[PDB]
Amino acid sequence: MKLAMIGFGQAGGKVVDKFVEYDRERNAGIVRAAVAVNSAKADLLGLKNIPKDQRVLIGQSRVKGHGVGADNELGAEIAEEDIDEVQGAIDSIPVHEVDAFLVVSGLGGGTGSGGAPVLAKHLKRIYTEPVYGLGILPGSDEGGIYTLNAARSFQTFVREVDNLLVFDNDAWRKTGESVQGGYDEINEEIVNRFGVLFGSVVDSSEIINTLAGGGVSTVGYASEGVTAHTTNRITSLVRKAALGRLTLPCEIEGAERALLVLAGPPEHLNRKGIERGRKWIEEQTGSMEVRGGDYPIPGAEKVAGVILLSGVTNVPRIKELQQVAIEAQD
Ligand SMILES: Nc1nc2c(ncn2[C@@H]2O[C@H](COP(=O)(O)OP(=O)(O)O)[C@@H](O)[C@H]2O)c(=O)[nH]1
Repeated sequence: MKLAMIGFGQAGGKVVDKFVEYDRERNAGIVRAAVAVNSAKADLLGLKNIPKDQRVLIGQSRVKGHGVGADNELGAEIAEEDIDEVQGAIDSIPVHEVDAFLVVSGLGGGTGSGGAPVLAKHLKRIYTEPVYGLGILPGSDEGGIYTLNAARSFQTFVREVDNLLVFDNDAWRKTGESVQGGYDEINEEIVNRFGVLFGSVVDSSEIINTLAGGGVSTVGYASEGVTAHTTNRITSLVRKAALGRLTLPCEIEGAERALLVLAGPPEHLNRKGIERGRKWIEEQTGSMEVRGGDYPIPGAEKVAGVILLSGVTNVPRIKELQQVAIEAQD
């Protein structure tokens, strides 16, 4: 699937940057365009893979290149005031050549938290391709203000995209490590999962149709190196992905639609594993629709299974954020 990726804020920027590197290393053809938007000048300079002409500094009149800290209200205001700066950069993207936009951002801060939903709304207003969000939730160790920002940002972001894919840092914390060291490993985990998803063969239509019901999505993932053997290995990965740690933890029962993706060398893929996998996923989810296919990749030394679950509900983490936002209103 061909994406226009826009990273918003420091986290969104680093994730999109890594996505570009991943896509390039594997010749995956995923990141057709990459743009980074920030109010902190130093953050944009630190990027490695996003073209300098696609790094947009906004809010100069308000924060003079110094960021908005964790003031997401100000983040939303600068995104609204300076949306034409962002559009300036987007105008260089060959939009006719993309299947969808993806707006990537941490929700706990200020620039991305406030600006990502503003951008998503702007994009849906002028383009007709789907606009998805990838929202990254904060660690519970960061502090109450970051949780509150995320709660408020989530409420708005989910309403402005066609679907909000979620990755929760709190479920993926790396304990013994430095903050930045933790983010480097987390960003690898993020890109390996969504990179496999966006990479009979699964086409973009199947992804778009899986996401079309809107709301929140979560991704399961398992991988391993290296006819019954093939089938059983596949069904095992499917189980490991469904029961393993999700990008956003939740009960998978009640998901609206599911998509199974198997990626690997053709000789270690077959139809039977995928068909059994789809039935098993339906048993575990009760999903309305369960699609499944593969990404044949010659020369690959790993097989990876990804399950995309769209329209998940009764998610404790989401119910927490809603409660957090509601209390702060009152
Ligand atoms: N996965 C990931 N999350 C990050 C990273 N950096 C920051 N975060 C998370 O993103 C939130 C916003 O931080 P940041 O993007 O720097 O703030 P912003 O630039 O004001 O939007 C933080 O509260 C963290 O939860 C990163 O490199 N990777």
